[PDB]
Amino acid sequence: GPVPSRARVYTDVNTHRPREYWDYESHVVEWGNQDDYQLVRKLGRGKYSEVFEAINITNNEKVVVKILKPVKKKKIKREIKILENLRGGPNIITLADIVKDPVSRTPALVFEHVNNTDFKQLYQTLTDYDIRFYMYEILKALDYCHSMGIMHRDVKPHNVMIDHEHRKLRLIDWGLAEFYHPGQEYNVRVASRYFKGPELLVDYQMYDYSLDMWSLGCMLASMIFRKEPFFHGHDNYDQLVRIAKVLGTEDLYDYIDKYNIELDPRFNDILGRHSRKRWERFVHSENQHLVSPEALDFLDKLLRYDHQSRLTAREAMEHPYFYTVVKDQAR
Ligand SMILES: CCC(=O)Nc1cc(Nc2cc(NC3CC3)n3ncc(C#N)c3n2)c(F)cc1N1CCC[C@H](NC)C1
Repeated sequence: GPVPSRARVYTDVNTHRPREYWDYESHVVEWGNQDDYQLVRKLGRGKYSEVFEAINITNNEKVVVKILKPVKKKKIKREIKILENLRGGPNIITLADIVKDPVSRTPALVFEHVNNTDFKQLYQTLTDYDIRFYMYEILKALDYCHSMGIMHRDVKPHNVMIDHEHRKLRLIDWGLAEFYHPGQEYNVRVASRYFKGPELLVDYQMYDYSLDMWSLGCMLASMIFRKEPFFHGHDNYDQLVRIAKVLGTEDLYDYIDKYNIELDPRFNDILGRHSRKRWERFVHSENQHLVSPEALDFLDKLLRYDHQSRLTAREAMEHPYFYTVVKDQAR
């Protein structure tokens, strides 16, 4: 079979907790009053939810309501517990309340409102410093949630809300997040395609927090190279090909070998043979002001096939790329 794997850090954190911390199916839900919230306007939809701006009529606070479509109650309980567990943590969205929508008898999660700048307009004006700053802020959230035994599993631009005016960032959408347990085999059908770690694409199920760091790598790549998304595959197979054409097939094959991964026979024809490319080839006059030796060192150490060898969020936070950010935060 496949070779087992444990997280390098925060390995046993959930084991040393009370059962109720991670055994979310046990979580009883205390419903708030649905009439405290009046829907203003629709903000977006998804396969499994519809998102609205609403006003909390009690205190006139703006709020964001995620009316869930029919999903497994298990997964509702799971998102709620994770949000409750993470409440107050750095750059983590606050779950303000939970109500039973009248026009669907469905659960609706009520969230803090972030006055978010649109990721099209923002990822164009971002200076080198801004990218470093906001990457540092994201890492605070990833390290915190990972230290609390949870993996987001859907890190990507659209799940990061940024109020540029107030230099304030919230990692949102915890609906795919899960508790890390050593030895557990997780679903690979998570995350969005351009952000899927190799482990997902080759069906290595015994993955961990390091998954989030791959996704962060993908984000960083696109920000510094001004290519959204950076690995732009047509499907899960081609996605791994896109990666392979950059990271090379040599390390991919070493990776499948190390963990004795059974590789879908599909892949055997389309992966081919590819050198690992030097990041300089993605550098052009238009983007160079964002690319630096530091940025490339940091990126290289996020984007690794072998999940065990990627930076941990805390290691990432210690990288030279953030030195000016860290000094400025202490002043
Ligand atoms: C809570 C909503 C969720 O988890 N995801 C989601 C959020 C938004 N919009 C915003 C927009 C703002 N502020 C801007 C108006 C000024 N804020 N502030 C806070 C929060 C939160 N949380 C949020 N969310 C969206 F437009 C689509 C989705 N999606 C799209 C992908 C699928 C997903 N559910 C599975 C729903």
